[PDB]
Amino acid sequence: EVLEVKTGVDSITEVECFLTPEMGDPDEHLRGFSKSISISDTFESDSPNRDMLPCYSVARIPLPNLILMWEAVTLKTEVIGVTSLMNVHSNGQATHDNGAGKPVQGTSFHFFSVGGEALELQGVLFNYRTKYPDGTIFPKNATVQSQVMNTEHKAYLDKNKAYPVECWVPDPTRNENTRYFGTLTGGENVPPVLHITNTATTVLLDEFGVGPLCKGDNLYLSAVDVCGMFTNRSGSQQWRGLSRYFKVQLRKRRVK
Amino acid sequence: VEVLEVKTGVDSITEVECFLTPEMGDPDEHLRGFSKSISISDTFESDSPNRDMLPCYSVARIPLPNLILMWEAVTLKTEVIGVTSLMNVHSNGQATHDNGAGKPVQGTSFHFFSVGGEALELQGVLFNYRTKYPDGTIFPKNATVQSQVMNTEHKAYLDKNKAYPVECWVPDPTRNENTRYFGTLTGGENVPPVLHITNTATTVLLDEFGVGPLCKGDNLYLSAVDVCGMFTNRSGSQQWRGLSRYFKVQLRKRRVK
Amino acid sequence: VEVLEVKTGVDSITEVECFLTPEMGDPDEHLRGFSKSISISDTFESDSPNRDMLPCYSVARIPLPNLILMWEAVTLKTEVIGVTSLMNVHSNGQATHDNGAGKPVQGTSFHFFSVGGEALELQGVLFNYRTKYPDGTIFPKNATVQSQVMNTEHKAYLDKNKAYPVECWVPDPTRNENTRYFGTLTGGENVPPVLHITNTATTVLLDEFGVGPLCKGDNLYLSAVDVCGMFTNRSGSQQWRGLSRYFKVQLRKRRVK
Amino acid sequence: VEVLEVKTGVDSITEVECFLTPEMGDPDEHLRGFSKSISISDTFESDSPNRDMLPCYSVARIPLPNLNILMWEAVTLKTEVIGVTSLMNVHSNGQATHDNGAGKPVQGTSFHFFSVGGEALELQGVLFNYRTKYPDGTIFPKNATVQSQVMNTEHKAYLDKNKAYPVECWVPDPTRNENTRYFGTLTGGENVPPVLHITNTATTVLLDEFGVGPLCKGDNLYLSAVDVCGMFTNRSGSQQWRGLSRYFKVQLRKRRVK
Amino acid sequence: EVLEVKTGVDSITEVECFLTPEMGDPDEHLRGFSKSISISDTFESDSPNRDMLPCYSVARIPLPNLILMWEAVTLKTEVIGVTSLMNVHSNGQATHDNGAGKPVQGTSFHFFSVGGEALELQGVLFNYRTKYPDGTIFPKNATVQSQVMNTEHKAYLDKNKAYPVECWVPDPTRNENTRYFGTLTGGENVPPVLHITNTATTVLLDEFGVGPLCKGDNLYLSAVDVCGMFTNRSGSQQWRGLSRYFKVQLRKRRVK
Ligand SMILES: CC(=O)N[C@H]1[C@H](O[C@@H]2[C@H](O[C@]3(C(=O)O)C[C@H](O)[C@@H](NC(C)=O)[C@H]([C@H](O)[C@H](O)CO)O3)[C@@H](O)[C@H](O[C@H]3[C@H](O)[C@@H](O)[C@H](O)O[C@@H]3CO)O[C@@H]2CO)O[C@H](CO)[C@H](O)[C@@H]1O
Ligand SMILES: CC(=O)N[C@H]1[C@H](O[C@@H]2[C@H](O[C@]3(C(=O)O)C[C@H](O)[C@@H](NC(C)=O)[C@H]([C@H](O)[C@H](O)CO)O3)[C@@H](O)[C@H](O[C@H]3[C@H](O)[C@@H](O)[C@H](O)O[C@@H]3CO)O[C@@H]2CO)O[C@H](CO)[C@H](O)[C@@H]1O
Ligand SMILES: CC(=O)N[C@H]1[C@H](O[C@@H]2[C@H](O[C@]3(C(=O)O)C[C@H](O)[C@@H](NC(C)=O)[C@H]([C@H](O)[C@H](O)CO)O3)[C@@H](O)[C@H](O[C@H]3[C@H](O)[C@@H](O)[C@H](O)O[C@@H]3CO)O[C@@H]2CO)O[C@H](CO)[C@H](O)[C@@H]1O
Ligand SMILES: [K+]
Ligand SMILES: [K+]
Repeated sequence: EVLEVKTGVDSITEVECFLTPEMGDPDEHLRGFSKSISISDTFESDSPNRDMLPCYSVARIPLPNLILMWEAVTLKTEVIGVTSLMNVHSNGQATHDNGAGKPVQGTSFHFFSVGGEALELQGVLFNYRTKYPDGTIFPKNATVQSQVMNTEHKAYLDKNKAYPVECWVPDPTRNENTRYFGTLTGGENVPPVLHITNTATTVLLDEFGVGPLCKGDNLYLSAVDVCGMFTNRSGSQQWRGLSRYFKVQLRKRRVK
Repeated sequence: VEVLEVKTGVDSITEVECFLTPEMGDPDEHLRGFSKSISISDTFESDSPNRDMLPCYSVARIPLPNLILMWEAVTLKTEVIGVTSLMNVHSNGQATHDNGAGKPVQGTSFHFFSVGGEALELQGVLFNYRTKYPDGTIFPKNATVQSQVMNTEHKAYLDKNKAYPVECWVPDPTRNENTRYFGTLTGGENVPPVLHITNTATTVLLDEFGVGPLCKGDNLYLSAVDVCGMFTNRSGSQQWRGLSRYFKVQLRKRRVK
Repeated sequence: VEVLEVKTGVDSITEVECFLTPEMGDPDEHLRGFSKSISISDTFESDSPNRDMLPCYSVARIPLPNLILMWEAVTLKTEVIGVTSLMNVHSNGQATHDNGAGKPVQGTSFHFFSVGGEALELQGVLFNYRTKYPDGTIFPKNATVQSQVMNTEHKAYLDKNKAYPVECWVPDPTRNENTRYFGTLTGGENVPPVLHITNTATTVLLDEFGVGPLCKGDNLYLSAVDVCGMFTNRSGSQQWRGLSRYFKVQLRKRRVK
Repeated sequence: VEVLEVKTGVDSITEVECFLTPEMGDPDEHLRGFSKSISISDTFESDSPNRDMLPCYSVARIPLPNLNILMWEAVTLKTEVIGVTSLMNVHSNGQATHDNGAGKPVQGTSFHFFSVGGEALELQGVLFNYRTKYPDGTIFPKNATVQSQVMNTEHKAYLDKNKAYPVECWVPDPTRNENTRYFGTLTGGENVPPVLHITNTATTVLLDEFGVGPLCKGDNLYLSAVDVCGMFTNRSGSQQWRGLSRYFKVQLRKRRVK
Repeated sequence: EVLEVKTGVDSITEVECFLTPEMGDPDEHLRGFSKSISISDTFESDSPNRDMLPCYSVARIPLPNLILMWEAVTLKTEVIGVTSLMNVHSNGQATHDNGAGKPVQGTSFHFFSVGGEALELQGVLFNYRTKYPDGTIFPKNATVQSQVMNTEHKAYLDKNKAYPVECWVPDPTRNENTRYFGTLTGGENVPPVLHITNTATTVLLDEFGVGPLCKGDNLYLSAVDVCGMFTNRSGSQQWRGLSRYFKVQLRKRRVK
């Protein structure tokens, strides 16, 4: 039972923050990057290393202590540091003799969500015989059915650099108290197209005029921004990610 | 059917929520969601695809609470489930270049869904009328050369799962008054998958007179195809890859004469 | 014609529903919907395409119930039929790479459709004015070098099937006041077909005064081209591939003076 | 000009309908609508294009019915590229895309542009290379300096002559052109696919934010266009710009001014 | 406190100008171009020369002297000289035997902002061990966190030919008194798509009907228009940039 919005200057608040990407971080110098990608010798023997697997990012932001609950109404968001992908001089692979370095490009996933509780995930596997590595949280008791839909694979995005992007998507059968948005663009030569502006707002209210309601006075923000792959001079390839800005406006709502 | 007023009251609305799994061919016990690798006939007349090489339409007939009243489908939420699985570029695929990652799934895609109060109605069109379609599939019969453009003999109902090959059949635009259907074919061998997910998008199913699909016999028919492209193995062989599709439909009771 | 009021009543509306088959050249009895394989001339002056290598505009003149009143075309639903046929990549096609699937139909496409109350009016434009067009086609006559940009002598009516080559003719934008036309040329050898289907989309045919095409002599004219791209067989030779188009047009009776 | 009321009555409106042919270079008597094959200089400083290799802006000055204070005001535009299907000729001395394949279609860099004004389009010069030597018979930025590569305000002109103003040297001057409406798109890159739409159902409104269209001085309407569709590649691999004509239909009304 | 707009003939003014691009200008003939791009031998040794680094452009425009403040209400903007990119004959690299020169293409960044004070920047680095050259203003005290987000890297776009595009982006946590817009399109074969028209206006008012308010009677305009790279006959590549036109309409606003 959602009742009226509380008004007055005291009745609104704002959360502003950035979520850093979690791409694998193969050493102390390579934050924002994965380990170079290797290919298994057989389909059955797919065994990716942990630092080769991008993961979902999540932040739980505490809100002013308040029945009233904070209701998330609007979102401004964007990728931070888009211009960094213009570095084409840092030991990349030349496009042709005497040319500049190939820029970051190829398969991308750009995703963000705002909820009054953890994002709910459903597991789907490209290859059910993939061995996922220690330190990740992955679909357990995988069967061949996991390659299309196995409803045993349910989880909460409740830990950082744990949930690999390739294993998990938002569960469309749940997430009633979250709003999520994502685009996968696959293909080795796909160009990054990244828009920035401080003039665009997303409205988080549902068709009944109600936004995510924050349980325990916590706001859940989640993101993935795999921008593509950086190709080294040797030809080896690493995922490259960027941080995402969130600004969320909230208001006090009475509930029964 | 004269369509009359909508019922109101708590008893008068219901919701259907489910997923349709893809039917890409499943050539062995480990390859659900994939087809057999594609081979090419030496002539048009010798084209004889194996069944497990042919993606088919998916369909589910969903029973509704028993009810003259009929359930009317009013809105749809839908999306492709598992889009991020296509980021697996390390599972014995074909390197894009020396020391590179594996080619991701790409190329010819067909993304399609329908919601109706009866089975989707189909019209057959053949790329090559001399293609010999395999046992266990339901395909256009008595094909002639006119079947390559339009033969009105090829009518059917999407009334069985794992049966109707995608490449032979399309929604019949001369029929389907009681269904709403939506699809996109993006052809070309290097086409990138572009797959959007969100829980904030709704499609309204009402027609221009405010009437949605009316569920004959209290059954709702959901249909889908989501061929996302092809996976390329190290050897260079290629297999179709598909994903499941989520459907959430809202229905209301409607009186008819 | 001064346009006056619309007639009302059950008897005042009618519908046309049909399909137009493509006319790609049909080089033999097995290849309806295809052109002859494409060959290239040695020089501009020796360009000499055979008839079965030239796609042509499709047209149907549909008689309407005999009626001063005139039938007025108000709305259109239209759709390319057989889009999924283009997923046959196993039928004598050139492999994309060693051990890969066959190439899908792709490259240059023209998708076009028109609805009118008289024949579509055409203007001739030639890529190369010295092209010798074949017997059995209707093509710009007395061509000059000016015909490569605009020669106002080249006027015609789309009044016959398998006759007017797509490459020679376009809708005349200086005329066609009693027709609504819509077309897209997408050029390039690797262009991917993007073909959308749905039964939920309507095009309104009314002009800015609220008047649709008015059907002279109680005839409705539908025209189409759907060259989807080229099919490449295993030898590398290429052929245009086209598909049928569905039309459904709603009409009403309009009084004129 | 204080703009006052619009005149009404059967006599108060008129239409202009015409087409502008492209001016691509026309290297011989058989190649109207094409440029000369494109060649490339051996050094940056020695860039020296032939006249017949340079596409130019097209312009028409259209006399309107005599008014005299009343002026013709341009209110709406329908426009269309004429002959889009000609680009389906892939059998006329083209380079085959692969062994036994069809000819490569026209593709690559394009510029599609049109304007409607009550006076000549005003141009600003910008040079890719200020040391480019532009040929006799063209009108081009004079006294070019290195600043001409980004913005040299000396390079002002009117589009007042055909086969004269090379497309690559000139753009509409956004600091002027208040009595003109202009629209254009450059799509660059050697494999760019032409995407050419045609319909007789699309109208562009020419009124500004105050409800005032271009006012035609001396009762003349100015139409300008460029439609470089891409390049045609012949059997030898050499490449020529290909252009097409553009249709204009403009509706005008009588407006009183003080 | 923002109060009423002033009316009357004299209560409005316009600013019209162009900002020239700053791509690096490696010699006296190459305004609008960068130095040819070279690639470091190792990731760690990335050290771009100054004239190889495009920078943000900025102009501070004095307004009629005026509490009342000038409020920016509308913008028209356009890239100037788009057709110059049709020069495919000036010692470029033929796309194939006997073919024309490859046009300007590949990675682009088109960006513009209008503010009543300097654009505020946040630093993000592709490679934190990049040695940025003397004469540029770059993120100082870089750590591996600077590859994703280091909140120490704050600056104002207060100088021309100084702030490298690849190091800096607008700071979404600040910039309340500016409206900014940008698009990064990455990839070496990306085609430039450049539209021009004098019929398009952007409204600069925020959700409360308030545009940027010009402190000290100064209007701040900023831009980047890296259109892509030109490829020379040898294969060497140089960034190519173009000027940007700005027209801004302002009105007088009373504030307390
Ligand atoms: C070419 C090669 O050996 N590749 C190994 C890789 O080895 C590391 C490094 O290679 C590169 C690469 O993959 O090309 C160099 C590149 O600049 C790096 N890029 C970035 C953005 O950091 C990447 C990257 O760090 C990794 O791919 C991340 O996974 O690495 C080699 O040049 C380096 O060679 C050293 C020799 O090992 C050493 O004996 C000799 O004395 O000195 C050279 C130079 O220091 O070794 C690096 C490994 O420590 O390593 C990855 C996974 O770790 C794979 O094994 C590649 O196959
Ligand atoms: C290269 C080849 O022989 N291809 C056959 C295919 O043979 C199977 C397998 O090949 C692959 C492939 O096509 O590259 C390996 C790949 O990882 C698999 N991918 C996935 C996602 O499962 C595919 C896939 O399973 C099939 O293409 C689905 O149709 O298969 C071969 O490497 C394997 O080789 C065996 C030899 O034949 C055998 O002599 C030797 O003793 O052992 C090796 C290793 O097992 O055989 C596989 C099964 O036959 O088979 C398909 C059947 O449609 C086609 O004939 C391909 O042309
Ligand atoms: C091929 C080469 O040496 N490249 C050097 C570059 O040398 C300069 C110039 O090369 C070019 C180039 O291809 O990079 C020619 C090109 O047309 C120029 N393009 C433009 C748009 O100006 C570019 C450009 O100016 C620079 O790349 C900017 O960074 O330069 C050479 O042709 C030229 O060679 C001279 C010899 O030095 C001289 O011994 C010989 O007798 O005469 C020739 C011709 O004058 O030298 C130019 C350097 O002054 O220089 C850049 C560094 O700026 C890099 O080192 C490239 O790798
Ligand atoms: K006319
Ligand atoms: K001005």
